[PDB]
Amino acid sequence: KPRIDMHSHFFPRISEQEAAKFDANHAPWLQVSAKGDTGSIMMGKNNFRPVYQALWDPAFRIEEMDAQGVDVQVTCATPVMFGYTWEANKAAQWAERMNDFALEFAAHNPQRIKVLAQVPLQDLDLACKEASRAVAAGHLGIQIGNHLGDKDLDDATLEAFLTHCANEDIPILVHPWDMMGGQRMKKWMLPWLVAMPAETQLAILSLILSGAFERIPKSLKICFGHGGGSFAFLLGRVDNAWRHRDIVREDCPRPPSEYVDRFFVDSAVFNPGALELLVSVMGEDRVMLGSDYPFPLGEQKIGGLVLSSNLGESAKDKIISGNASKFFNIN
Amino acid sequence: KPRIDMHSHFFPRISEQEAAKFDANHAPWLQVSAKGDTGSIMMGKNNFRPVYQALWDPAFRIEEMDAQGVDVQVTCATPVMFGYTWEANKAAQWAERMNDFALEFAAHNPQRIKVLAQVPLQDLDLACKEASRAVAAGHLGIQIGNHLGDKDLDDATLEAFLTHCANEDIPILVHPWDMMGGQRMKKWMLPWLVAMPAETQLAILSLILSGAFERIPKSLKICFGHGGGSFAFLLGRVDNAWRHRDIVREDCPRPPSEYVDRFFVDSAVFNPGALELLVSVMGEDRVMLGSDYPFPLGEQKIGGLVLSSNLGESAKDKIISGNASKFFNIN
Ligand SMILES: O=C(O)c1cc(-c2ccc(F)cc2F)ccc1O
Ligand SMILES: [Zn+2]
Repeated sequence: KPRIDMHSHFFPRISEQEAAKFDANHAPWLQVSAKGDTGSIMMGKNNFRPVYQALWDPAFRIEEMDAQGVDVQVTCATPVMFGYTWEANKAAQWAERMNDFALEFAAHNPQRIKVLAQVPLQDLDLACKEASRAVAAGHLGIQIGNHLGDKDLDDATLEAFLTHCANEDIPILVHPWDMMGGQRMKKWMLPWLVAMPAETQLAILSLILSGAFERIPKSLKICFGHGGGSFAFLLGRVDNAWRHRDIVREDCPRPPSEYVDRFFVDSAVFNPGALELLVSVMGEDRVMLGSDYPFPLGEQKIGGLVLSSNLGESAKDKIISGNASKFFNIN
Repeated sequence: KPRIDMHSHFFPRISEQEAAKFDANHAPWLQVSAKGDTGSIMMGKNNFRPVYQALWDPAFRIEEMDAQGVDVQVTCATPVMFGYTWEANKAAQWAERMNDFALEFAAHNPQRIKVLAQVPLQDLDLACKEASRAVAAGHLGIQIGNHLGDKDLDDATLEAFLTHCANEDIPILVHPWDMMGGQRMKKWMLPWLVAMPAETQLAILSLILSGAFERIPKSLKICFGHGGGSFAFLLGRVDNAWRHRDIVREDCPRPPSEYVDRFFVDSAVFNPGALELLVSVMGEDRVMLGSDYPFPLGEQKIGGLVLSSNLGESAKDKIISGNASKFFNIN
């Protein structure tokens, strides 16, 4: 019974240039002190997010994992690195460099630090090419943002990407990014509190109600972050609309709630009643412990909510380790 | 045990000429078909939306209330009537006209049909004086939309309006409308399944995280539709951000979940487990039966989810009737 944290992020140790050989204004880089504990992600010479040392330092992170009791942590790019709005070839070179950084990071201890890759998702060919390349090099899967502008997961290019990954047994973690709401949610981190769970819910519903799950091979292993946003709580309203409105059944021939056997979520819902509902909707085999480490909006005592819950011990063990080791092929 | 449905809408018998008194191009009017069972909302000469008889005909609505077992229904404007983007004086005159149409609609059976008023929310002084005028004239409260373009409920103008209504014991219903993310949600009722719960959550959180609930007198009676949207499920994630980031705390001087004593929600969450969670979060005193009627009835039952639940019979009575009688002052 290891403990696997399958939701965490890292940021590479990349110079101001290097980073400017791709873009001054938009390719991010890492500015670090001599004090060492402190650093910032820089865009050009702007700032952006001060960052904790465990975001970039694998040795420092291993100490934190020991204190938290985490045996293995899956980690992957922070969304600022995605580069989805870039010229496709530049973005594919970026992705390759980023995925090499990730393996370098995990090389500090590959038995305990696993990595997921990013892909140049705005170009299907380059995206599939990089997915297979990165997995052949030791990534256990791919992490993508959930949409490309107005194209959600039901978009043909995105469905085709999931189908490539399914056909090569490449697991997918879907992360919300580029949040809806435009000019509205500008204070108190409302984007993270409102738009992000809606982004994830939209991604799941897009796959379900478009019939995408009818087209995508059952072999796809896909997991959505942050418990799947509000998906589980709003499922009853979805199922009701499907039963009583033929326009909700136009492309989806089964009740939406039956498609929970096609994806996974992590457990980061931050509430005991929420977790129980979530497990009740997804089943104990489809929730995996994830923490959003090392970000402040993550779970501070990793696995605290699952271990202190009232679920059976078989359930707890699946969530903290059994499911993710099967999902990602970890021993 | 008067079964009360406190969440429903209507649209009046507005002729083209009546609407041309305000805006020949943008004031909506109702073109009832010659057969009388369907109609169109119109703007000028253009067809805007097809509508069903129950929307405009109070006598037919009584028929459906009887079939459904609803003894009293609270109704108020459908959002196309709001007029928030209009010049302020025109919008105030329109609001008074609409609020008169509502009283005329309720006059068909005022024991069983109660109404709430609309206000020209784009002008503080005009909005509060119409609020007082309409409540004196017989309205039991106000229904506002949840946002005015990019201005959410934390906007000073809107906070001030709620304070006015708190101070005069004018209850308030918040109806989500003009949904975010529209260019992405054009099939399968996604605006109502995804954007609408988010809109409601955003409205609750904008009052909390801005500290508006701290400055708004506790006398305010305010209710959010559709169970509060995803608010109750995502509250843990909100608390775990308030704990851990200063900027989530800058204007909210207590943990967000402590404000669940400051508002109400209707019971529309379409799922027993989701309802239990909702009552667990809000308490049996702050959930009110509300259906968003008119909708095609079919096999569905207003209040069926609540009555068939496992809550205390005492709790059901509060949800079915007790809470709305106290909230709106009905006997
Ligand atoms: O505490 C914060 O400010 C915070 C920040 C992030 C975050 C940081 C950097 C980045 F490129 C993207 C992010 F979502 C993610 C979560 C979070 O809580
Ligand atoms: Zn994350």
